[PDB]
Amino acid sequence: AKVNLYISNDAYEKINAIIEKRRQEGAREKDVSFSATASMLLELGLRVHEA
Amino acid sequence: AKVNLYISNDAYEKINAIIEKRRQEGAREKDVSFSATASMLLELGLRVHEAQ
Amino acid sequence: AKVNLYISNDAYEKINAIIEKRRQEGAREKDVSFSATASMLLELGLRVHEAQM
Amino acid sequence: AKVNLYISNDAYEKINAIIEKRRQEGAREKDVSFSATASMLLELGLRVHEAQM
Repeated sequence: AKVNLYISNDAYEKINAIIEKRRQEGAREKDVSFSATASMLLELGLRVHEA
Repeated sequence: AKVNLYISNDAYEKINAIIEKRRQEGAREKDVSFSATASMLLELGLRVHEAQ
Repeated sequence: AKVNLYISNDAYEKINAIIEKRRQEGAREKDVSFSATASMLLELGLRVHEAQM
Repeated sequence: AKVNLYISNDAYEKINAIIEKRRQEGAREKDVSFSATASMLLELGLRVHEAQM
């Protein structure tokens, strides 16, 4: 399914910092993405909520 | 910022179940939103990621 | 399964503070059990860790 | 501080699998013991619980 999220300025910067950190640790620019990262964080939120 | 995201059928269903539970607990449909629910779950997930 | 564990003083104090908060919210019995709360936290940490696997 | 926890058979099993996956991903024997992992998951769960707040 395709959904619109609306996130804070803070969350936007933090997700960008996650990606920058992965790159510094060796990920190629094309191997990481804002949207893949946001998916991973959405999944973490769902897991925590279900618990 | 708006983030348009493809999500799995699992997540879609799970977010829908959450909305449904809230409605069953008394929430008005007008104060309920897929987008709002998912957005808050992402903000939570970011805090959880920082906790790791 | 019953599990014996030594945790940090800081974690111990934090779990004690969670229980005292609940107590002030009118919680009783299992809702204020140290053991039961610690078990729920261990399960929570497990569900989280599983997301990266 | 010493704690006594009840955990489900399912939870207990999952901890073992963590142990195994670690010993296959840059870790050694004796280390990644059950307790160390359990304790790590409990303190994670505590930090996760502080994040829900």
